[PDB]
Amino acid sequence: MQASQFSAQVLDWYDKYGRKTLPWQIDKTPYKVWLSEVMLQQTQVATVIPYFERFMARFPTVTDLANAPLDEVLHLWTGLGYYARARNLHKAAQQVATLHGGKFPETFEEVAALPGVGRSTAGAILSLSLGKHFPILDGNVKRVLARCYAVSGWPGKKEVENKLWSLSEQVTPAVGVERFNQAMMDLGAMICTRSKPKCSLCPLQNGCIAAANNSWALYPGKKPK
Amino acid sequence: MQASQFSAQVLDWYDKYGRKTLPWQIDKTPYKVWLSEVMLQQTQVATVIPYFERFMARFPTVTDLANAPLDEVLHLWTGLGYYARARNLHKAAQQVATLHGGKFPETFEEVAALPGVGRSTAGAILSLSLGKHFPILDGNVKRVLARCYAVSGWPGKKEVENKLWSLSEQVTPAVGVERFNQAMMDLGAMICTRSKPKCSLCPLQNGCIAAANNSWALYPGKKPK
Ligand code: SF4
Ligand code: SF4
Repeated sequence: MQASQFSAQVLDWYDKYGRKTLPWQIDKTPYKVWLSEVMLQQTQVATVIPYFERFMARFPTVTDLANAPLDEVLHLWTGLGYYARARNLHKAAQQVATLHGGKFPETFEEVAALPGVGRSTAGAILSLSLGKHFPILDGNVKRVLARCYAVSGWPGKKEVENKLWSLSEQVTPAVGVERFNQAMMDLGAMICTRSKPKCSLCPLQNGCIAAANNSWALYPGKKPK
Repeated sequence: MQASQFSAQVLDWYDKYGRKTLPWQIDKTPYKVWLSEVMLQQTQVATVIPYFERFMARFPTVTDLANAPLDEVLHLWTGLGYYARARNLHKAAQQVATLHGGKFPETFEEVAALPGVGRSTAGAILSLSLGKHFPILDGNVKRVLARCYAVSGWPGKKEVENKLWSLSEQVTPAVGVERFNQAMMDLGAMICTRSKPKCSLCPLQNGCIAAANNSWALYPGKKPK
């Protein structure tokens, strides 16, 4: 499957099966996408949705979040777990208020420099909210690409991570990047699941090596020892 | 648990756990709620969402739906199953165009007279879209009320159905009815499930007879024979 076929297939699927009615998909902005990405990274969507809504109501802009006392932020976070995310969230908001005039930055290096934001989260923020042409590589994406392309290694190894980023870059289009990147996360979350993926429901099933060999359990590699 | 406590508990739960970002909860109208109720009645939400979106895009108003050829309606329905719903949908749209000037009716008797719309669907349409004070009684609601109140009988029997409607009427508030009725369906769909309900996550657990006796399997009564 040529990379142009991969993204065409994924975009066609997203058109007919995607949903873009999550609250961080309505009236999308860099702030909303960042907030949602941080919440989602160690929490399931069903649980995040009411927290997202409460945070957007209490903190309509990144400057409101920055000016709030940290204890109020932690209190609103209560129940999401992994509170280093909340502490980095608040620091990042403060850095946006201080360094960027309260306007969430729209260029990659400035986004990636925020506390709590890595390369994938920065490309997610800018691709999903502004259609900028960046690939992503969260756990969902890693599982889809590692299965399709038979990446055996543990992504905790630098060369394996690098191989996965190269594959992501290869399949990520510029045209329709916001749809493609949302679709890849939705696929990884709902279809290409950690256990017993639903390959018959997958738009990649015709080219996926794991599907061909019923070998999804091999990919990605797990932590060796 | 007094009925005023029941609806207070449910409304408090909905406030903190509800989500009102489904596409038929945004910019709600009688048309949108009707369409979604018909689709949902024999189809799971995950499957309905892309169909709802396609129907709203193709048919922004009930008059567009009425003027479309039936074959196009059936073709767009393809995959939802239970196509008598689609045939009644189109007839109902035509009856709205013909009898009600293309304005989806906002009074109970006119709504309930539409093909495909019963007493519960009519109260759902008007309560959810306009805050009118009508109770509902779909399968989700029946399961929550029958468990809470130990209604042993099969709701296919008229007296049992009547008992369930009386209970629904008793707990349904006027203030906050749109939230209460959405919350009761969400509870029945996600928490008070047909199998192994999640009672520890349920706002009624402190007064529910089924929870008290771990006897949810008895309620509602199943079809005798
Ligand atoms: S075909 Fe199966 S293993 Fe391959 S990407 Fe799709 S869901 Fe995953
Ligand atoms: S407590 Fe359990 S059985 Fe009772 S209404 Fe709630 S989920 Fe259903």
